[PDB]
Amino acid sequence: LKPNVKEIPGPKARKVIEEHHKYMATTTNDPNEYFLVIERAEGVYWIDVDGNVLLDFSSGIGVMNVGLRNPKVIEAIKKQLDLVLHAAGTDYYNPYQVELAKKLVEIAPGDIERKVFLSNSGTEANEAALKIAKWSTNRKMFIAFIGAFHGRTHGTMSLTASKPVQRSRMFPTMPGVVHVPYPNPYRNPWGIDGYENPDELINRVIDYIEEYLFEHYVPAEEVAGIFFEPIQGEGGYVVPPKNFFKELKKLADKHGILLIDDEVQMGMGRTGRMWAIEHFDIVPDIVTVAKALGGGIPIGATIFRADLDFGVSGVHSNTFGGNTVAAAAALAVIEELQNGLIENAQKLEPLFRERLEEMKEKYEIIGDVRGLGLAWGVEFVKDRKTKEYATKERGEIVVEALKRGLALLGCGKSAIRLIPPLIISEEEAKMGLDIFEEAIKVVSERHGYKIH
Amino acid sequence: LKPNVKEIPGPKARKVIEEHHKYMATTTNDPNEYFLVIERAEGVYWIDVDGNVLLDFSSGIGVMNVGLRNPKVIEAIKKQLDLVLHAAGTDYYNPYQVELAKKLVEIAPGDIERKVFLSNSGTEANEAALKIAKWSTNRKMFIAFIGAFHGRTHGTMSLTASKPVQRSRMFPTMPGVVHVPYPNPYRNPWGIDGYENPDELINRVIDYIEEYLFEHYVPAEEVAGIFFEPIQGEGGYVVPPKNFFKELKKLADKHGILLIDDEVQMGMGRTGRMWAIEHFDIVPDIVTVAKALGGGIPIGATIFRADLDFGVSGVHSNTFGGNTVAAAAALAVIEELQNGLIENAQKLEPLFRERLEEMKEKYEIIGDVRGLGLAWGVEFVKDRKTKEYATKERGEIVVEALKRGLALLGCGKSAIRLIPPLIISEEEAKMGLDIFEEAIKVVSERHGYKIH
Amino acid sequence: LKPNVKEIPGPKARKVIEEHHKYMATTTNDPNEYFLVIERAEGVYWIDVDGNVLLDFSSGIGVMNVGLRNPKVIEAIKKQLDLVLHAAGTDYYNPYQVELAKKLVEIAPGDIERKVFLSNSGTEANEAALKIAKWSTNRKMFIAFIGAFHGRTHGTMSLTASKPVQRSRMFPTMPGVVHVPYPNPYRNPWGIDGYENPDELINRVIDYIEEYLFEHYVPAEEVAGIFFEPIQGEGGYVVPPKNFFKELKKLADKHGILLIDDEVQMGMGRTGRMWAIEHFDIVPDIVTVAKALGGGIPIGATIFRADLDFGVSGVHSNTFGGNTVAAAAALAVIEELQNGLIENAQKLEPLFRERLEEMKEKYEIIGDVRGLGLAWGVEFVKDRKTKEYATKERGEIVVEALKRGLALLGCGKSAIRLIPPLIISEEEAKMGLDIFEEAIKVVSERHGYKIH
Amino acid sequence: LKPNVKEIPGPKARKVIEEHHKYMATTTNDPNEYFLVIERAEGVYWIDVDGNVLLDFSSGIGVMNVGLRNPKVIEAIKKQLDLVLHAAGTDYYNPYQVELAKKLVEIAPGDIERKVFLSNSGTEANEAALKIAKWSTNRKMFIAFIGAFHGRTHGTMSLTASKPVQRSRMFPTMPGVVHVPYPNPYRNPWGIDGYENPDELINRVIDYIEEYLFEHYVPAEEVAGIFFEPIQGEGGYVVPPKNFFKELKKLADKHGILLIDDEVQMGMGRTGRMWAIEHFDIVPDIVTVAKALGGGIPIGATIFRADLDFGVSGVHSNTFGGNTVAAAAALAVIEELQNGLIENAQKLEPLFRERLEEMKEKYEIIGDVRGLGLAWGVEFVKDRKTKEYATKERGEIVVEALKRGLALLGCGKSAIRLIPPLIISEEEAKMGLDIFEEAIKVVSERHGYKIH
Repeated sequence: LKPNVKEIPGPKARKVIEEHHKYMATTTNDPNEYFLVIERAEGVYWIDVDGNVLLDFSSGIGVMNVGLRNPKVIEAIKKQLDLVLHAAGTDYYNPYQVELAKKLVEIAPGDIERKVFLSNSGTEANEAALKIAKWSTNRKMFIAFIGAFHGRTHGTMSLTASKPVQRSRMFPTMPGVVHVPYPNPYRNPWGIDGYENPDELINRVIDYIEEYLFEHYVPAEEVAGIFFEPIQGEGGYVVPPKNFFKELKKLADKHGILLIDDEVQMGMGRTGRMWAIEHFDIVPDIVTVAKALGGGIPIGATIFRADLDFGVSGVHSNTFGGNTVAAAAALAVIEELQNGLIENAQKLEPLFRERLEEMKEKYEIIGDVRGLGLAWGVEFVKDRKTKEYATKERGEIVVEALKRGLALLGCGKSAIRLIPPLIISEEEAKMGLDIFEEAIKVVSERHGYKIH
Repeated sequence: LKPNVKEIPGPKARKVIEEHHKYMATTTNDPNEYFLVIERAEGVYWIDVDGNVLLDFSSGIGVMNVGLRNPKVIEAIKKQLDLVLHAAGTDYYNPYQVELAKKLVEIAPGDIERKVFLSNSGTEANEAALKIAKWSTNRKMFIAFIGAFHGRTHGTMSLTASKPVQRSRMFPTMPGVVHVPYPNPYRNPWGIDGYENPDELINRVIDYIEEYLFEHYVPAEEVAGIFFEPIQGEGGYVVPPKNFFKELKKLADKHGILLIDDEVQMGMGRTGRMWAIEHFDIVPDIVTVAKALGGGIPIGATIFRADLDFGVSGVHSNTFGGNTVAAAAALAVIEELQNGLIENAQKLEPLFRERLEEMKEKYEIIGDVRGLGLAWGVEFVKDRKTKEYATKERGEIVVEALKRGLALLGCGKSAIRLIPPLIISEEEAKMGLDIFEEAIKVVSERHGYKIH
Repeated sequence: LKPNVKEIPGPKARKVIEEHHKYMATTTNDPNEYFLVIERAEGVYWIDVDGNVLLDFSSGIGVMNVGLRNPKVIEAIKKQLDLVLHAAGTDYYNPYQVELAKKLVEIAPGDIERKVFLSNSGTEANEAALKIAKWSTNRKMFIAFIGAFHGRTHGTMSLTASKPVQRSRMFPTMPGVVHVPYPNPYRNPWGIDGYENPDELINRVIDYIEEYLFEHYVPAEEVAGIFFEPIQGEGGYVVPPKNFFKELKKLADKHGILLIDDEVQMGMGRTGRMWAIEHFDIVPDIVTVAKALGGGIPIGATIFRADLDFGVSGVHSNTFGGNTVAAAAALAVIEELQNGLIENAQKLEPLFRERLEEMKEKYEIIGDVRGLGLAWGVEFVKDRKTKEYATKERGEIVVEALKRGLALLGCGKSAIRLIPPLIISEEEAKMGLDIFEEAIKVVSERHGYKIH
Repeated sequence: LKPNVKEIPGPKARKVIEEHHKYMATTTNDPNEYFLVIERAEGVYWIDVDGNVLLDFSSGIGVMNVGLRNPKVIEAIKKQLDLVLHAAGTDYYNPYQVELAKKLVEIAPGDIERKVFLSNSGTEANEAALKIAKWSTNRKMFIAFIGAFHGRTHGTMSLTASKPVQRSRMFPTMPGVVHVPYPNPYRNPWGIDGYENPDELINRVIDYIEEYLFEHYVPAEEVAGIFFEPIQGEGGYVVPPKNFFKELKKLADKHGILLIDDEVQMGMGRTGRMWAIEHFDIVPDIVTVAKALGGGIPIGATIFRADLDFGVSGVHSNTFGGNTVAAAAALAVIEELQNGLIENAQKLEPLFRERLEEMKEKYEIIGDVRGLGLAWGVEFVKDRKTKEYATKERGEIVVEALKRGLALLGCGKSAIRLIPPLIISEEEAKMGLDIFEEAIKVVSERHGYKIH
């Protein structure tokens, strides 16, 4: 298999797209930007319904970290299908969900005692985090960051702050969430270069919380938790300053506020550590994961300090949680991660950094490149001084990449994420970065952007 | 396989219960009443880790309608694993999710224009229903029923009204839900026998909404939707009067309010119709489904009147929704239902009615029996005039059933649900009803309850 | 002065109504039913701008309990104007507000430790009650009664449940209020005659809270307070069963819930006791008062169990609270009440009961009469079996009373309140009851209602 | 009369303070900082219960703009007491409330058609503004500013953002308020000198709303209104840049958002214009006033664009609104304001500016002086570079002033407000500024602050 695209979308793809629009809700599908109609997957390739072959740099939005169709994950699922599928893990018991809980407790950040709540999704894992934090603290308010994405349910919509259309006509959602700026080193209310001056940006965000919220309208003692992504995903793959979370933990500990680390997109080895927060040297009270954990089977998990447990039965539960097929898949994923795929993320990190910095020196349309392991963001701007979003150009680059056999996703208002499966070879990665660069070159030339 | 239980919980069972308590969150697991530790499943039998064989009357909380390990569902899953598992359903397209959407549109109650939103669970499907209703009506309030169960997320916790421990320290959840009594023919605020006098009970519930809420404190024009279960599940397998939903639809239509039918537990053929609402002769605006739809794989669906669609992209979505493994499982489940299992539930209905009415005549501890198809509730009371809940005895009946090779689940404060897989044979059904009867007889003898 | 009305509204009255519509907000003013345009007041008489003289049975919505222009109140005001008007009650100190606080502590129902918070209105006094209850219990939910009226601010609009137009487009107000039926002996969801069967109605209301709310969706331990009117005012002058509050206090005490008695309309001697709650033999934790307390000057008070006090400075306050003019007026009002006016309301009670029961025997249009002291409600129905509201006829009776020199106010959907100043003589009371009776007779004749 | 203080608090004052603490709620009284116990008032002097005579620079928190005991206001009240006090302005009509509404409409900012809602307080006037804005726009969200004070009721507590103790244990209040930084030229998150660089500060605040709220988590189309003080009162007498409100109005008009101008503290001539907003050249949709309007009698008013009126009766009302005694007082206040007191504010403005800038040059403890007309703020800091709040020193200066016969109030964390009655003479004003300067000198010398 190699990148190989003729007409896209081809005739079979256009039929599926039309039927999708007829039968399915209007969501985030884009027939104009994301006309990829997947029939099968093999290693790091999609094969579309018209037989187009595309190298994958999206991992299906950071889910297929272990490969699009990993054989160790498939064999574990098949073995589990021969035994049992659903055992009602929240009314009855089974050993499968317990084996996964023990492993998640073992791989959690830091050396503190943990327990686990299993669910079906990242939004469920984050709703469970809200409940655990309210029950255990008996406090009801939360702080979250502008640009954050935590899910689309009534509790998590209040945490989420990436695009206002996510909230359209939904007010009221769960009351009690206040938002402050993320320490985004490229874009922040202070105009601070957070790469050159990380401490000044860290200090402005901490001071915003302490001086602007705590000293005026948010009683610090009534805040149950601070929700954060360790790198903002949907908000643009924004990597905050290395010392930010240590300072945030000082502020949280002073007031008895929990730290809730959303790893739904950046966990399961994406950043060359099991948990992205491992790069920032703090131990969060709660960690949420989903997506990649199940290697293609829906699963969520909420990993928490053991003393935060619900003190009485019946406060929280679900039906499908501890699904035995998801559990089997997840144990296989974690084994693949610990035995080679995380090391692969570490090995390819310098290739991404080197190639994306080379691209930033050459192509004026690139405002910023940022990343860790195999999580990279490239943000496009109309002018490097104004940092005006190049939204149209960003969309055109995604389309020019797809026409050349590379599947990319947008993030934020004018960025692209590069998140190839962790099984990707050095050669496959170079092939993708080459296609990406050709897409940037074409859209630059079209619009008269400087090429140096 | 036949029912065959020695020591339960056995040594291997005791060790998994101990480990589950150590690593997992406190949810609804009961070491004293639900010590069933499942290792595998065959036909309608659970095989525990100690080799105990139990006839299943639980369907794993109404998920395993097509059987505990259905070969056609498993074949569809293994075939889909050879193609692709996750294809980012909401960013990219795939024909598997569209084929499920087309089938769900077709099988929806009534014959009106429908679209479908796919998710990962019942609570997600109900959260999607709230969002669709708010967006489409531009109204924010909802009416739900006392005794309701709709899920445990911030939106659905406001709808749910079954046990207050479900809400412990969770306030505030989503604002704008008002609750009114369900037309529970055995227990209601008017003391109406709603079996003998269904119309009186219907009129009291409708009059409570119209006179008590609309004429005083709930502006009818600001209500987006009335959420209901066509039979209350977690609240006790409570079957409302046949004409109730026709009267509720007349009220809703007068004020432009949506009817939202939660079929998460009672749908997918459980009542001898594809949808339980079919017994009530109305066409709901929104239908929510999960559990049995995925035949053991996590899936949810929200089927809605097509003109309610979200006008704009990005108001709702998810990562896992449209999961191709869950879509293949669901198409296989629906084919199994339509090719004999729904007819089997209709055929077995009169056996359940006859045997449970015989048990009510004989065992004074039985206050009420009720059901449709293969959904039955038996409620236990200390006295038939006071209807004081026999909660202790209810748990003992479940325990004795287990000791005799029958897996049962409690519902409400003192009821048991009988929900065997729809593939159960007449002989397997008679065997489980005989075991149920022995468990009632044993606990009646033990406590001095009359046996007539 | 005697009742003496020619053309009403006269020319000067019509011009003020026109100007009011031009410059003022649309509130509850009625040009067709309440065309009384007051220029001055003397004793128990209103003198309109056209020189029409009307006997007052309105007390200006229960504010003018001590008379429309009480000389002792006016002398206290003029004396205070020679000293100081406003002294910033909550930043600086002044002896006038403290002397009122000491008197309110003394006259509070029962003999427990009390403190007082002073404000400017009923709605402010009830908002203060919510804050005191939330702070002191650290609980956030409240129970209120259908038909309640507690004010029109964001906190009190959640408590109020009288007319839905009070809440039109206001959602969301303060979250956490749940409503249950009032023990209205004439109209309740059980169809109980609560005059003949008070205990049955009490038990249905208590059982609705305990079984329907506490056992299903309202955690009893999270409820700060139950708000009630001892007689519902705006909701129809509805007098509950004598033993109701004793039963409500037993329920509240079992769960550590505060009882909050709203005396804004029924206090300051209106029922022939200083507080209406005195007829029910309980001691509320919080009592709210306004209206008659200031004898025509804006004032509110929240009298509370002293250990509920705010622990820290700055949780609540206001600018105008403790206003020295309002404090002088209030001390004068209380002295007038204690020196004969409360005794006068007790003396006139049997005259009102006798004459209204005679009117009920004679005029079929009267569905119900009810009252205590000088607080009476008369509810008009189209038919005594259906109890359909006679809303049109109710308004016509008010209009005909006005044409004959009696000022009346509607309450609820089809009732009239009789609330004459407490200084009214037996002869003035007989005169107003005779006019009321003629207005009922005229509107009965006009519409063909039976007269027995 | 002249400043004349012996012992303060003296023996009569200490008795009142002790009784206040025994009988009254814990609010914002300070026996340590504000031991002023007022017995009477004469011109611009308080006379305390021990006969101490103090020049007033507090106007009783900006209420006594027309003098502590104005004879024209007292004569109008007395004349009204001879006619009627309360006429139930929201059920019946009277000419007195209508005369005040017409005048308020005439003196409103700009030349647009207005209507008026009368209430009893500033918090009531602002709750009415919330209701008018929700009803008329059918939108439910609001923006307010950090440092803002709009009142302590459930709706206005959500708008208020000055001290967190104001909200302690009150969550949830009315949902839907988001807060952004005020363009405070001395203290802001950007470190901008808003005196030297006003446009840069204006632009940061506008960009915070547009880029940080509108482009991320607040749908601009769902915002009913932006609440602002034209000068923040309780937050420190912060005067924003002259062009800020013009830019805010551009943003509001683009999105159909109302501008709500809270003049409760800065209106009724305080700033040398009837309305403080008149200095900033915009016409707000709604203006709220209270305090000073009634010259010592409780009153509130909400003045709004006439097309925002409630389209149906019964949405909003009160009992005491249109109180005839308050209305008489208010017309007298406005006549005094238009015929000499506003001109006096204009005449004394340069004296305050000159004396306070002289004090800032001499006393290093002064960080900032700011003001308009007879509204002045002086902020004290421990160091002019850190701007660390000198809270203790600020309290000591208030006490040293009181000991020398000047009544001052604190504002913000370390500021003092100078708000003498608008009748103050040039000589009286110089006497006050001299005492203030002596208090600053004493506290400077005590703590070793530089005197230049």
